[PDB]
Amino acid sequence: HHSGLVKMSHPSGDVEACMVQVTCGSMTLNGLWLDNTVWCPRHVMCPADQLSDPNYDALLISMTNHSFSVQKHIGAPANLRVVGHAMQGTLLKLTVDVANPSTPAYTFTTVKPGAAFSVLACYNGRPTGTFTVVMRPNYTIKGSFLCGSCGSVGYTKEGSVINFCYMHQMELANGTHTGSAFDGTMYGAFMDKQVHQVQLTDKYCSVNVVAWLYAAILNGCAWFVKPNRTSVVSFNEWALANQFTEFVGTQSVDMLAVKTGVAIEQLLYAIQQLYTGFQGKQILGSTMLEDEFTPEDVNMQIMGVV
Amino acid sequence: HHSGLVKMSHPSGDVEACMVQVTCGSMTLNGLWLDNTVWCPRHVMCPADQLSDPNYDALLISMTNHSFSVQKHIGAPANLRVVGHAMQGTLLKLTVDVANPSTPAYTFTTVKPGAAFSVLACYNGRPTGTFTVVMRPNYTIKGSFLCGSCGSVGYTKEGSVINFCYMHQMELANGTHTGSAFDGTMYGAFMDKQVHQVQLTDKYCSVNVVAWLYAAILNGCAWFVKPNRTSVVSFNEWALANQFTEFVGTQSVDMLAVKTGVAIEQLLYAIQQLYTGFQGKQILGSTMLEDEFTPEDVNMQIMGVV
Ligand SMILES: *[C@H](O)[C@H](C[C@@H]1CCNC1=O)NC(=O)[C@H](CC(C)C)NC(=O)OC[C@@H]1CCC(=O)N1CCc1ccccc1
Repeated sequence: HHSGLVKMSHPSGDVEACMVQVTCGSMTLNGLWLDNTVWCPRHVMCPADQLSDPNYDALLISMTNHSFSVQKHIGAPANLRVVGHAMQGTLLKLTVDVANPSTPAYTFTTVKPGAAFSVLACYNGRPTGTFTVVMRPNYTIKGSFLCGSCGSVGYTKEGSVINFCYMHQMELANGTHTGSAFDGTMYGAFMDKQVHQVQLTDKYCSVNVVAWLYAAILNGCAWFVKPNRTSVVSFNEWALANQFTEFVGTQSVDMLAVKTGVAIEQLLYAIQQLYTGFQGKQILGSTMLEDEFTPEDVNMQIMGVV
Repeated sequence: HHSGLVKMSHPSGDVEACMVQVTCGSMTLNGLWLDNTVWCPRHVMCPADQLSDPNYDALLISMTNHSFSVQKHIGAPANLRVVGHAMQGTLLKLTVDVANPSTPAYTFTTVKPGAAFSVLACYNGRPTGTFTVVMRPNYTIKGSFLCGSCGSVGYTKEGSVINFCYMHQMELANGTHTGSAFDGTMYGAFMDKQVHQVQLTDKYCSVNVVAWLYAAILNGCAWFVKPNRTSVVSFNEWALANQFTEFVGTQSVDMLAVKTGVAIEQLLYAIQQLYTGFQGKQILGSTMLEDEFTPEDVNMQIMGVV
């Protein structure tokens, strides 16, 4: 029996119309053109043989408006004249003389651990694929990014409003990925320098494991549900010692509890038991806990509720 | 011997000139006036009788520009006419007919656990005090806020640029505080609703304990330094077992290591030993580890390095 869950991304057309190529010096990558602004990673300014220890303040000083070449290849091609340049954290903010006529309604937001967002993977200003990821508790994502992908963007959507939350910057030693928010901060404690960096431990996202167990119940799979319960406070004490995030309930989780008649505290108890082993059984085709589906994913994909 | 460390805030004058009072119906709090925008917490729209589960989308639709009353009290008083209103996350963005003539150079940024920022505490649009806090690992601050303080702002400063990072929203059960970033997200998993919320465990901020031990050494207090070392990898495994954040070194910590001649790993070992007990001894007047001073504080206040 199939769960009815897939890795679901937003439709990407609105964001496709905002992608451009940015070239500076010897480097090229992707940028995001919104209104009269093009956003891109600041390491486009770095000579390839200095990415280990750049002085970004000095690099920026050394640039003029004409140092940046901005090209839209998709749809109606365009070359955008840069009339101002600025740095915000790890991003460049290039002002251009033409407002993107396809700018969608949008905001900038930061994504939190356990939350899902959609990525539009781009190369040379050309979108090539889309996928969805969950921000991990150690502020990496398990993405799929190759050389030239920097400046690819991640986003959520509320109604018709695109909430941009991620701009790709780098790949870590363990194959995971991280990037910037559009306030210019890197996620987590990472820095946009080409050096090996301390990686924090990952954890299971407890809220998402609960959502997945609710998805199992919604599919008729509930052998792991017992009358036994673990309080949220007791679970969160246990989580600290056992590689789980602390559980914080939400209206989305509550909706799943009401629809199934299974209390959150029953599933917190179940998680504690399942973490010691599934004992030969499967849940939705898995023998390990799944934390890559959110409560919102389960509500939307199984119940049609947004 | 006094360490030379105090809790140091930025001079507040530039931010004082941006504070206003925002009133909606019978609710009032503070806002931040930059250019033609006033930022404030969206719960100013909520009747005191409905704060437990507000329908903020419906509340926003019910408002008109005339629903909001904005006054500047400090300096040259002004009554500011609202000409547009919108909501971003947990903040309102009110457009006013006058641009703040004292708008400083500014950006919006998010602050990370362990980082310090300055707070300007305001009541009824009038600044009353300033203090500094570190963002705790559980995304609370140990502040000093009473009824009417919402909309008080926190910020850092780089050169002449004010980086706004915090707008005050709420007090938690244990007396700590939290708020929003100016992308409208609440810090942590918190929600701007008047209901009990799960409080995540706090942790010691390792990078700041290291800074404080370097401050001790700079002041001639180094009895806890041994040849013994703990690697960053080993310490971080220990940290997860002992309620400490994982350590991620920075250029600022590195400068302290060079100035004192003591390696980070020697202090990581010392922390492990001191956490089991100071053995009746004191460090900079303390019998417990201190994590409220950053590496930058130590560099700036003791060595004069910004
Ligand atoms: C805004 O000025 C004000 C600032 C508060 C007031 C006291 N000190 C502060 O820092 N903020 C609010 O009034 C909040 C409004 C929400 C965001 C809609 N509410 C708030 O801070 O409530 C605090 C109280 C006391 C401690 C606590 O837990 N709560 C929430 C309600 C509660 C739930 C369960 C158990 C006990 C209390």
